[PDB]
Amino acid sequence: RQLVSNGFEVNLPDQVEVIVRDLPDPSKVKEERTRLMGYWFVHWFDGKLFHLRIKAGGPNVDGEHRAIRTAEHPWLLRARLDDALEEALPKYAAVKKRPFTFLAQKDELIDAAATAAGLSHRLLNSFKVIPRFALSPKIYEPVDGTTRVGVFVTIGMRYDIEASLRDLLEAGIDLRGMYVVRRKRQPGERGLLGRVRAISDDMVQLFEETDLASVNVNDAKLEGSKENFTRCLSALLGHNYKKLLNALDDQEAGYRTGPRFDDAVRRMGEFLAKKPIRLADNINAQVGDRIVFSNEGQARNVRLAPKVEYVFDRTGAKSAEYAWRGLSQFGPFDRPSFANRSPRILVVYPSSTQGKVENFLSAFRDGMGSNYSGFSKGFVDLMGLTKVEFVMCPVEVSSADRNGAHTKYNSAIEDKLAGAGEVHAGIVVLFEDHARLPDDRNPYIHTKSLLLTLGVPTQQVRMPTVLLEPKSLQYTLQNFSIATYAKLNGTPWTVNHDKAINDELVVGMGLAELSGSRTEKRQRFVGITTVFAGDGSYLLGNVSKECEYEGYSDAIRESMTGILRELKKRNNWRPGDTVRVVFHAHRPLKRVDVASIVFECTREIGSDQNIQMAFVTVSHDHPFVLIDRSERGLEAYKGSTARKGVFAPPRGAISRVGRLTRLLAVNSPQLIKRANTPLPTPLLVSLHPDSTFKDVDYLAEQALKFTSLSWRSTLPAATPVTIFYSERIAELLGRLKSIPNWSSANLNIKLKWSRWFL
RNA sequence: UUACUGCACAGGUGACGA
DNA sequence: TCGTCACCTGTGCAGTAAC
Ligand SMILES: C[As](C)(=O)[O-]
Ligand SMILES: C[As](C)(=O)[O-]
Ligand SMILES: C[As](C)(=O)[O-]
Ligand SMILES: [Mg+2]
Ligand SMILES: [Mg+2]
Ligand SMILES: [Mg+2]
Ligand SMILES: [Mg+2]
Ligand SMILES: [Mg+2]
Ligand SMILES: [Mg+2]
Repeated sequence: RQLVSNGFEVNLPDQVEVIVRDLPDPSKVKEERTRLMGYWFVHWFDGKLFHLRIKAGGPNVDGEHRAIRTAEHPWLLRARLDDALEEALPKYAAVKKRPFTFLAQKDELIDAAATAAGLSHRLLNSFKVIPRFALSPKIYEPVDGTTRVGVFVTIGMRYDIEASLRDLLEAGIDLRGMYVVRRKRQPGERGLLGRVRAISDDMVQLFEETDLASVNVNDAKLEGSKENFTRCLSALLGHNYKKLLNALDDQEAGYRTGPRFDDAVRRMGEFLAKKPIRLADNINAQVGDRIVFSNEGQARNVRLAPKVEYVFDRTGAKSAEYAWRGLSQFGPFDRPSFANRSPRILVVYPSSTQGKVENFLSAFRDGMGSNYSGFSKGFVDLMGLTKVEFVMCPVEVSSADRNGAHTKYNSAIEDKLAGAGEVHAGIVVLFEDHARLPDDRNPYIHTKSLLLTLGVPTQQVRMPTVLLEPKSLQYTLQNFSIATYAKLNGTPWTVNHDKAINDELVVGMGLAELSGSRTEKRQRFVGITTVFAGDGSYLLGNVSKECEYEGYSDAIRESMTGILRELKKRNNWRPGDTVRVVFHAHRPLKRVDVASIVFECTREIGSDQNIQMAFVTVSHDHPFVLIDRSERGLEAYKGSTARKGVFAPPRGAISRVGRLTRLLAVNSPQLIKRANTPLPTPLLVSLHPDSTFKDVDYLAEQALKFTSLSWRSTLPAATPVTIFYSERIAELLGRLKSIPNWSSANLNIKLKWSRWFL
C-alpha cells in the first residue's frame, strides 16, 4: 500500500507578511541582501524583490505590503527554509548551502574500520571518511492542486586526505601523477591545481597545471579520490589494505543500507523536530511526520507497473521475464529473418596472446558446456546461426609499446583485409596497458575508426577479460554475444508494448564531453536515438551519424520531421489517426525549442491526424529516495544470514511527487548486487510543462521498458536506451572526429542497420 | 574497451526569469 | 551582466552477473 520517503512534512504558517519592491535589474540584489542582513530575509523573483522581516530593528524598507499565502506561493518560505535550517543547526558548519550540507560531528569511518579490522599506521589518522548529510526543502503535491513543503534528508560520505604531501613522500608513496587540490577554497576559485611531477623544497612541481605550474606544499593536498586513497593506503598497508576497504565498506553500509538509512533519516527528523524552526522572530516552522506516497484517501500517489516482458517473436507468444532466460530458450527476435547465417569475423590480437585468444574464441563460438550453464551453447547455437568463420589477424606488438601500438594494429588489419575478401565484423583484443592511452595513439579508437570506415563493426575486448575465470567468463560472453549479434544487424529481443494509438515515436538525445585531460576544456557532442512502437513491441530505429553540439535543437527537429514523414508514407495513416511523439534527455528542453519542435511536427503531419507530444527529462542525482518497509530483501547469496536490498521498492514502482513528476524504482532486490549495496535511488521522471501529452505515469513506465531494451547487456541499463545509446554514439563519434583517416561514409551504408555503437 | 552496480572526487553546467 | 533552483558529465576502483 505504501512507499515511505526520506522526507518530513514542514508545518508552515498559512500566511506570511512581506514587503515588495519592483526591481527589474537583479544585480542590485546582492548588495541589498547585505545591507538588510540579519534583519530581513530577501528574495528576488519575477522582477520583484520580496522582504520578510526576520528580526525587529532597522534598517527600514520602503515598499508595498502584501500577505503571501503559503498554499499559493510556497517558493518564498521554501527559500527562507534553506537559511533557517542552517540557523537551526548552529553546531554544524555548512560545507555547502542550498541545500544545507554538513558533516557528522564525531563519526569518522576510517578510524572505525581500522579498529574493526585490527589495522593501524601512523598516517591512518590523516585519511578521513566522514558521513555527510544534506537537508533539501522541496515543494511537492500531496494531491493535485495542493502544494506543500517537505525537508528531504540525504547522506553521502566525504573522503579527504589531509596528510601533508611532505609526510606522504616519506615513505614511500610515489606521488607522481597524482592529482592535487587547493587546501583552502577561496570564494569562487578552482580547487583543482594539476598533477604532481616532483616535489623539491617547499614547492610542488605540477604538470597538467590548471593555473600556475607550481604551488606551495602547504597550500595543496591530494584530492580525496578513490584512486588516491587506494594508491596511498595500499602503499602504506600492503597486504592488509584489502582488510581496510572491506571494513570501510561495512562501516558505510551502516549508513547507506535500507533499514540503516531509514533509521538515520528517522533520527534526523527527531533532531529537527525537537524545537521549532525560526522563520522569523514571530514565525515558527515545525518538522512533522515522514512524508509517504500512498493511495489514501483523496491521494493517488503510488502504483506498480507490471513486469517488463522481454519478447522473442512477433506473435508475442515467446516472452520471458529475463533477457537471458528468454534468449536461451527461444533464440533471438529476428531468428527467422536474419540474413547472415555464416558471419566471417576478423580477429585482431597481439601475436603473443594467440593461445589465450583461441581459448576465448572457442568458448565464445562453441560454448563452455554444461559445467558453465550460463554460457553452454555458444554464439552459433545461441543465435541460431549455421557457423562462424574467424580470419585470424595476429599483430606483432607488445604491451610495453606505448607509442606505436595503434600503427601496428592498423597496418596488420590493412594487410590482412587486402587479401581476405569480405568480413562482416571484427573482434579486437587489447592489452590493458594500451586501453587508456591518449587517443592519438590508442589502438581501441584507431582500430574502431579504421574498421568502421570500412563498414566493419567491432566488438573489442581487453586481455584481463579474455583471461577471466570461467564463472565470470560465462556472463561476459552473454553480453559479448548479444552486442556482437546486434553489431551484425541482429535484434536479440524487444519489450512488450500494446497498441494504444496508431503510431508512436520516441527520440532521445545524449551528451558526451570530451577532452584529452582534466586541464583541457571539454568539447560537447550529441547523439540521437529513435524507437518506434511496433506490432506488440518496441523497435529500435535508426541512429545519428553526425554529432555536433551546436544547433542540436535543429537536429532534433529535423530527425523528428524526417521520421514522421517516412512513418506516414510507410503506414499510410487514416484521417483521425493519432500519432504520439516522445522526447527523452537527461536535461529539459527550452520552451522555445519545444514550441518550434511542436510547430514543425504538427505542420509536417498536417491536419488529417491528431498529434500528441511529450518532452521528458530523466534525472538520476536528485534528493528523493523510496523506502519499502514491507520488503525484507533476499539472501546475499544462497543461502546466508546477510540480506541484500532490504527495504528496496520493487522495480516498476512509480510514485507521484507532483503533477509533472514521478519517481520510478528500477533496482529491485533481485538486481541489487550485495548485502552492502546501498538502498537504491529511483529515477526522477519530469514532463515538460509545454507538453501536449500529459500522462507522466505512462511516460515513466515507458522509460522503464526502454531500460530493458539495451543490447550492451543481459541486465537492464541505468537509463532508457533512447538516452543511453545516444551517449555511447556521441562519445564514439566525438572521439572519431579527431582520428586521422576517419570517415563516417559507411555509417548509413554498410552500417545502417548495425548496432555499431554498443 | 563484456557489462551491471556502487561510490568517490573533480569539473562545472542546464533550465526559468527580469 | 544578473537571481534562483537544480543537477549534469568525466574518471577511477571494486564487487558481481535478475532464476
Ligand atoms: C503498490 As507498492 C507500495 O508495493 O509499489
Ligand atoms: C547527530 As544528527 C546531525 O544525525 O541529528
Ligand atoms: C574458434 As578456433 C580459431 O579455435 O578454430
Ligand atoms: Mg546544533
Ligand atoms: Mg548507528
Ligand atoms: Mg547457453
Ligand atoms: Mg594485459
Ligand atoms: Mg480530440
Ligand atoms: Mg560495447
